[PDB]
Amino acid sequence: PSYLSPGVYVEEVASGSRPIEGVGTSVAAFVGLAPTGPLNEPTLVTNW
Amino acid sequence: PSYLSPGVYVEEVASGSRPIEGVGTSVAAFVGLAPTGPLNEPTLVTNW
Repeated sequence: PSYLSPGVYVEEVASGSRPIEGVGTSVAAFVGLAPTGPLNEPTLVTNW
Repeated sequence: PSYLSPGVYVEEVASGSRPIEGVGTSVAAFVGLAPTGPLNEPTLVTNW
């Protein structure tokens, strides 16, 4: 950092812990034909 | 030094420490056109 004037400076050192988390692997995409509904749009469903 | 008369002489030896300090590198100069104000003068601004 740059110090040019008297005073009190508070800085945070980046040294620490940065945990890495997993990802969800339970999503599937089905392509098919249906009688009625949105066309060419990847709709999201979570219950019948 | 020159010693010619009796007495007490106090001298300082230059041997010591002479620290070197840094410089501030957070100054920018903008050249442009403005509606009104001083003309051809490098004004100093530090707040809107």
